[PDB]
Amino acid sequence: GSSGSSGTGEKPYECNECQKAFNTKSNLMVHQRTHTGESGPSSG
Ligand SMILES: [Zn+2]
Repeated sequence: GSSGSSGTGEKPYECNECQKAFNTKSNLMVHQRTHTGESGPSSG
């Protein structure tokens, strides 16, 4: 198998919270605030 997070597809938009690349900004922007809400990842 493989290891590490590496691939082919870099976007001009990156999340300053989870470091997740996106296609459009609109999505990213909302993806930033949305982080807090949808019961999922443990804030910590
Ligand atoms: Zn994010």
